[PDB]
Amino acid sequence: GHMVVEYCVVCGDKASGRHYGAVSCEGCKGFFKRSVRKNLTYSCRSNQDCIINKHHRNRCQFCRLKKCLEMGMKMESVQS
Amino acid sequence: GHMVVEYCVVCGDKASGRHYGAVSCEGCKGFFKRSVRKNLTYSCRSNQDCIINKHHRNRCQFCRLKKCLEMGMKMESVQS
Ligand SMILES: [Zn+2]
Ligand SMILES: [Zn+2]
Ligand SMILES: [Zn+2]
Ligand SMILES: [Zn+2]
Repeated sequence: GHMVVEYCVVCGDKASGRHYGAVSCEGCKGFFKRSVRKNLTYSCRSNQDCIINKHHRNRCQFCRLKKCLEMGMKMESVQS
Repeated sequence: GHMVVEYCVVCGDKASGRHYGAVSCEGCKGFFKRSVRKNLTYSCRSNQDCIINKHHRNRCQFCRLKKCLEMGMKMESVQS
């Protein structure tokens, strides 16, 4: 038999569960909820190609939100 | 000024346009059309709570069709 050990699709921290249609950590869930609810717009200081990992997840909020969307987190699942 | 860069509401792939009342990729448009036209019924092997992302979009057809409907894709907009 086997355990499936899920990693956050956005940053690679261990996930806490399924949040808005993506397997994610609490930090990325909270970041996504806040970005969607508050209609936050961000800009990447570089080439919109930043690395997102658990080290400094929030160094580039633009690229972190992009990765949420590319990894299938659903803005429309955030109740408002 | 800014660009709005739409993601498929069902899987998070880049959308190709508005199809049957939802911003969706070609794969999810085709899946929805076929599901509605052919009156396809599916069953989820798990707890009707599967993740839908671009990685293995069709791993759970039940959950993919549910997400199409939850995200506002309209069966009634599929011509017969
Ligand atoms: Zn994370
Ligand atoms: Zn960036
Ligand atoms: Zn799609
Ligand atoms: Zn399923």
